Amino acid sequence: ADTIVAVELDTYPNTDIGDPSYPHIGIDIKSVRSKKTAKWNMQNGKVGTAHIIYNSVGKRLSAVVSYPNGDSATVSYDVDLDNVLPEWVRVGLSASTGLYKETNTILSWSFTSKLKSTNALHFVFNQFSKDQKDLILQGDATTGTDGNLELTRVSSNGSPQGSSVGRALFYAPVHIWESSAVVASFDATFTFLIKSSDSHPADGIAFFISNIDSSIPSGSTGRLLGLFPDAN
Amino acid sequence: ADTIVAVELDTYPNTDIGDPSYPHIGIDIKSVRSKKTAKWNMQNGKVGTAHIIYNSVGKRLSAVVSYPNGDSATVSYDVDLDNVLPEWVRVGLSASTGLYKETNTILSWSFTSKLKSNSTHETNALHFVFNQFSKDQKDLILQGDATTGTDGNLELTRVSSNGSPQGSSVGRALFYAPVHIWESSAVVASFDATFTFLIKSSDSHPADGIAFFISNIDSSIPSGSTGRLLGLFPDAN
Amino acid sequence: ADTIVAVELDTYPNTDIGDPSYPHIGIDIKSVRSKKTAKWNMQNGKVGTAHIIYNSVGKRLSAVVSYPNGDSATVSYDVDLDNVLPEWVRVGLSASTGLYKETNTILSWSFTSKLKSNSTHETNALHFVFNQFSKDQKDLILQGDATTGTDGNLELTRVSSNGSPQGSSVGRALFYAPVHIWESSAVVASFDATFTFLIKSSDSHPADGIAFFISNIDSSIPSGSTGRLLGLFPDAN
Amino acid sequence: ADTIVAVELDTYPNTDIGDPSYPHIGIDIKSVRSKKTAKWNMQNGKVGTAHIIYNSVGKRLSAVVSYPNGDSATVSYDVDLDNVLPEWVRVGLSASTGLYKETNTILSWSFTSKLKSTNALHFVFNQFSKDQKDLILQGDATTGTDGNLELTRVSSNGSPQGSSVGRALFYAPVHIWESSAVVASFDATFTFLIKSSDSHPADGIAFFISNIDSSIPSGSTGRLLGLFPDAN
Ligand SMILES: O=C(O)CCCc1c[nH]c2ccccc12
Ligand SMILES: O=C(O)CCCc1c[nH]c2ccccc12
Ligand SMILES: [Ca+2]
Ligand SMILES: [Ca+2]
Ligand SMILES: [Ca+2]
Ligand SMILES: [Ca+2]
Ligand SMILES: [Cl-]
Ligand SMILES: [Cl-]
Ligand SMILES: [Cl-]
Ligand SMILES: [Cl-]
Ligand SMILES: [Mn+2]
Ligand SMILES: [Mn+2]
Ligand SMILES: [Mn+2]
Ligand SMILES: [Mn+2]
Repeated sequence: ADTIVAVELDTYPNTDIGDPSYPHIGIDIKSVRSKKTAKWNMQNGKVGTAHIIYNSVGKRLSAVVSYPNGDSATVSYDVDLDNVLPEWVRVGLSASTGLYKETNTILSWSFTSKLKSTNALHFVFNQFSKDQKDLILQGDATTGTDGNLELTRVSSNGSPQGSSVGRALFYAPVHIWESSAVVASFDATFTFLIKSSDSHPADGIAFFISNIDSSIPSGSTGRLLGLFPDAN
Repeated sequence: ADTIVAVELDTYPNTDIGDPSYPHIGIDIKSVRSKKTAKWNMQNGKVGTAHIIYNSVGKRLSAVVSYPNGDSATVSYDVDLDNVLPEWVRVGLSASTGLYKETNTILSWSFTSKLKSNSTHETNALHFVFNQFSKDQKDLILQGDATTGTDGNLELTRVSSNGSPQGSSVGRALFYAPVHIWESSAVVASFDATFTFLIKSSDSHPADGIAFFISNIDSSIPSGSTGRLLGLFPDAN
Repeated sequence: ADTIVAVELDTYPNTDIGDPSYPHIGIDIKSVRSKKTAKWNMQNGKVGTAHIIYNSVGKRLSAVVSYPNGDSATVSYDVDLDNVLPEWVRVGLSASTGLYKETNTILSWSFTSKLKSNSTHETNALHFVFNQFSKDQKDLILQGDATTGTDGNLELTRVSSNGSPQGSSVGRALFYAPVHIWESSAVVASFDATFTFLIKSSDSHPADGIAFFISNIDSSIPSGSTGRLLGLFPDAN
Repeated sequence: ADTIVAVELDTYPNTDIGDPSYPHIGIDIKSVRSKKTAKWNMQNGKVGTAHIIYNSVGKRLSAVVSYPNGDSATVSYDVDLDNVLPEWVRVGLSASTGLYKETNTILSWSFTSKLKSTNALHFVFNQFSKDQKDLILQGDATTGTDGNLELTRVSSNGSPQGSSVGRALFYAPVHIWESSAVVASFDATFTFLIKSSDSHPADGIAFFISNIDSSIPSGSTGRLLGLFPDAN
C-alpha cells in the first residue's frame, strides 16, 4: 500500500476506530488511528489556518490549527521520519465527506523543504488557478475561478456533496531526507474554510506526505480521509 | 517548434550565424541569433557563476557571468516577456559540443518565480535550489546526454570515464514542475535564476556553451541541435 | 544635506515645482522634482499596494502602485544607484500633509536587500516584513508625527482621536538597522520593497502623499518639509 | 543581570561547574550550567557548522554541530521560551578564551525569526566587512578584511590571545515572541573555525539571545563564555 504521514483536521469523531469523542487534530503515522490527538473546536464557516512543522534534529512533528478569534489546538509527536518515509515523496492535501458532509475549501497552501549539509523546495499558492498545472488533482478535487481549491465535491449551488473524496499533490517529487544532510526540515501552512449545514460536519482535511506514486485508496471516503485503505 | 527565451554563455564564435567574433554572453528571444550580446572571457577550468534577472515592471531581462578573480560580463535587453512566453513554462539548463568540445558541468542551480497582486502577499511563488545533485534526481527531467552523478554535479554533455568531454553532444535538465511564469491578474511577475558551472577544455578551442532557458512545458531537444545551436533551436534562423 | 532616493506616491499636483497636473507616482533622485512620473489615480479610502524593484545589473529603478479593482500606474527610471547612494543607508517610509490633508496609513511593509558575489551564496542579505505594527515597535525609528498603534497600523502623519487627519504634518519610519545597499566586490546588488497603504480624505483635495525612500544612515526630517516636500527634501530644487 | 538563552560550543571541560568531562555542546537557559549537553569532537583547524532551531509549537530548542567529514553532535531541550525571554531581544555570537586559548573565527552567520498569526526578520552574513555597521561589536570582537568575524583577540601573526572575550550582536532588536502569534519560530546557522596549538583549546563559542541592552558581564572570560557574570 501507500506510505502515509499526515496531520488530520478531523471534524467527525469515529470513536469506534480510535477517534476521541470530539472533533480533533491528530498526527497519523501509517495509520488513520492517530498516534497523538488534541481537541479541536471547529468554527463553522470561519477561515482557519493550519501550520505543520518538523526538523530532523528535534525529531518532533508539530501542528497547530487556529481561527482569527485566537482559539487554537496543537498536537506534537516525537518521531524520526527518516525511519518512516521514503527518501523521495510527494506532498499534498486530502479531504473527504461521508454520511455527513462539509465544504473542504482550501484558500492557500505553502510548503518548504530544506536539506542542509543546501537543497530546497518552496512553493506558495495564495490563489489557485482553474488549470493549475503544478498540482495533481485526484478524485473529486477541483480548482475554480474563485481562486480556491475545493478538495471534495460541491454542487453549483455551493452545497457540499456527500460520499466525496479528493486530493491535491504538488507536481514535483520532494527530497524529504538525505543521509548526508545535517538538517532536514519541512513546514507547511494552509488556510481552509469548512462550512456545513448538516447536523454534524464531516469528515475533515489532512496535510499528508506519501510515496511519489500515491493515489486515493479504494473505499477511503468518509472516516478514512482519502488517505488509508482501511482503519488498521 | 518550441518557444525559447534563453541566456547563452557562448564559448565558440560562429560568426557565420551572427555571433560576435569572440566568446560572449547573449540574450536569445526565439532565435539563436542573440538580440543582445556582450564580450565574455571564459576562464578555462575555473568555476563561474551566472545570474539572470527579470521582472514584469521594468521588462528588462538581465544577466551577468563572473569568475572568482573578479572578471565579469553583463548583458541586458528590454523585452516584455508576456508577449513571448506561454503562461505556463518549464525552466532548464542546456549545453552542447560540436567539432570542438568542453565539459559543461553544473555545480549548482537556483530559481525563483513570483506572481504578486492587487493587495499584498496574495503571492504565488516557486523556489528551488540544488547545491548538490544526486544520482537519481527525481525532480529533474534529463534530456539527451545530460546526467547527474555521485560527485554531486550535473554534466549537461557527455563525459568519458576518464573525465574527457566528448564532441557532438547535447543535453538539458528541466525542473520537473511547470512554472506559472505570468498571470494576468498579477501586478508583478518576476523571476531570477543562478547557476555555477565549470567549463574545461583541452581542445584547440572550447565549444559550444551553456544556456539557461525557459520553454513551453513540453519542450524537447530539437533534432540536430548539437554544436552552435546549444540544444535550444532547430536552425540558425 | 541628506542624500535621498525615493519613490513618491504624490497625491497633490504642485505644478509650480515640476509636478505634472494630476496625481502621480514618481522616481526622486536627490530632488523632489521627479526624474520620471506616471499618472496615478488615487482611490480615496481604498487600500493600495506599492512595489519597488531595483538591481545593479539592469540599473532600472521600477515601481508600480495598484488597487483592488485592478487599476495601476507604473514608472521606471534608468539610473546607476552606486553613483548616488552611500554604501550604507537606512530605508524608510515618509508622508506629509499641508494646506490639504489625508490619512497616510501604512498597513504593511516589507523590504529585501541582497549582495551576491564571485561564487554563489556568498550572499549577504537583509529581509524584514511588518504585516502588523505594534504600539512599541522597537525595530522602527519613528520621526516627526509618525506613530504605531494597537490597531496594527503605522500612521505616518498625525490623526485626531476621532480618526480625522491633520494638516501641516510630516512623519517617517526607518528600519532600525543600517542596510549595506552596495558593496564593490558583489556581482549583484538588488533590493525590493512593498507596502500597503490607506489614503483617505474628506478635504476639497487630498494631499500630500507617501514615499518609500533610501537615505544616508543619519537622515532626519528636513526642517519645513511638510506639504509638497513629503518629509524628504529641504526645498523644491 | 542579563537574561540569556544560549547554545554553547564548549571546547574545555570545567567539570567543577557542571561541564561533563569532555568537549560538549549544551543548551544554556539562564545559567552557564547547561540544562542539556552532548559530547562533541571538535576538529582542530576544520570549519564547523552549527544549526539552532526552535518553534513555539513543539517547544523544543535543538542544536547540531557538524564538520565536513560528517561527524556531528546534537542536543535538544524541551522549554517554552515565552516564559524565559523578554518579548524583544537581541541575538548574537559570543566567544572567550582563558588560561587555554583558540581562535574563535566566524565565517558566516544567518538568522531567521518569524511571527505567524506574518512579521519576520532574516539576515545572512556570508562575508563580514571591516566596518560592519549592522553589527554591534563588544569586547575584543573585530571584523577584518579576510571576510571573517574574530570574536576573541588574535595577534597579527594569527595567534589567538588568552584571557579574551568578545561578542557580535545584530544591530536591530528582534521581536522573538508575541502573545497573538500562532507560531513564533527562529533558526540560526553559523560556520566557525576553531584552531589551537595549545595542549588544550578553550573556551568556546555560543549563539545567544539576550535582553536588548545586553553587554559582556564583568569577569566573564574563560569558562563563562562572555555570557554570564558567574557560574550559578
Ligand atoms: O501564505 C501562506 O500560506 C503563509 C502565511 C499564512 C497566512 C497568510 N495570511 C494569513 C492570514 C491568517 C492566517 C494565516 C495566514
Ligand atoms: O549561509 C548560511 O549561513 C546558511 C547555510 C549554511 C552553510 C552554507 N554553506 C555551508 C557549507 C557547509 C556547511 C554549512 C553551510
Ligand atoms: Ca474521524
Ligand atoms: Ca556560438
Ligand atoms: Ca505634490
Ligand atoms: Ca567549559
Ligand atoms: Cl475499515
Ligand atoms: Cl541551420
Ligand atoms: Cl522651496
Ligand atoms: Cl563563578
Ligand atoms: Mn481522527
Ligand atoms: Mn552566440
Ligand atoms: Mn510629485
Ligand atoms: Mn559547558
